Amino acid sequence: VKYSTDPANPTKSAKAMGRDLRVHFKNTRETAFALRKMSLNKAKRYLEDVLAHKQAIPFRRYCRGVGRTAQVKNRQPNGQGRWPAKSAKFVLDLLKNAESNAEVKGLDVDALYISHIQVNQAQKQRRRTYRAHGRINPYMSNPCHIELILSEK
RNA sequence: CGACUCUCGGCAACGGAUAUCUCGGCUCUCGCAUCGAUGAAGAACGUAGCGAAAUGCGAUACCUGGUGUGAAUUGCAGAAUCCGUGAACCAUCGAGUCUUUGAACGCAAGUUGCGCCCGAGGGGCCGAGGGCACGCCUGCCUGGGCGUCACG
Ligand SMILES: [K+]
Ligand SMILES: [K+]
Ligand SMILES: [K+]
Ligand SMILES: [K+]
Ligand SMILES: [Mg+2]
Ligand SMILES: [Mg+2]
Ligand SMILES: [Mg+2]
Ligand SMILES: [Mg+2]
Ligand SMILES: [Mg+2]
Repeated sequence: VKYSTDPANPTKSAKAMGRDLRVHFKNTRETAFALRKMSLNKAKRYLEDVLAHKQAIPFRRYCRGVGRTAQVKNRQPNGQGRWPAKSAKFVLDLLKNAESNAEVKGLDVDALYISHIQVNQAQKQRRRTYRAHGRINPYMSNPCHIELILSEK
């Protein structure tokens, strides 16, 4: 499989991938943006804190109508942030896959950082909703593809 | 320096255009003349070692028989067959079978409902199997009426 980015150090890097994951694309894009050059161990602790409501995820685009918390005040002075648990758990699973792929290669888990993370839109799935005056409207999910490369340096 | 918005490029997405095809369609021309009470067209239900549909067939049920060809069928498995009266999800057709219906015909019908007759075969009982609609034609049998007569 070809990712959108080459490792540039293919021997010293590990990758993980997920297609058509049933999690909101807009929520996962912000989660992926919050850990762009993060070290692997700090990324895991950050995502567990998000799961535990101790650290918020900053919502910069796709942010209209998002509350303000003060847990996100650093690196987002307006309080716009949230705690997307499903999008955090899905990324955590990918981080554990790439981590074990690195262990097979023998790269040390320490000094590993996310050199590439990407969320792309999957094909949408169809459901239905009913409206007043006998009308039917779409009721759609927005799944995503997630790509992840860990690198030593 | 960063976020946001806009923009340019590279890669990845989304989507199914374009290109090349085509056991289909459309148009034209030719030949032939063959449905049914000997039950048609249509409808239903069944039928395979594994099938729902389509295709095929009818309790002989993806087939029996004859002829032809001549070694397959296959998705899986088991059987049969090979210098042979002999394989085939083969071709073809003269021999057969052909459930419930339907013009549909004992009477009906949102009913597998309600009758009558004959009868192999084992007085009566049990029978397998089969009959019993309407209109009409020729002939036939049994009849009706002083309608027209004849003789008693
Ligand atoms: K709000
Ligand atoms: K672009
Ligand atoms: K085309
Ligand atoms: K009745
Ligand atoms: Mg509101
Ligand atoms: Mg409603
Ligand atoms: Mg209504
Ligand atoms: Mg067939
Ligand atoms: Mg009838």
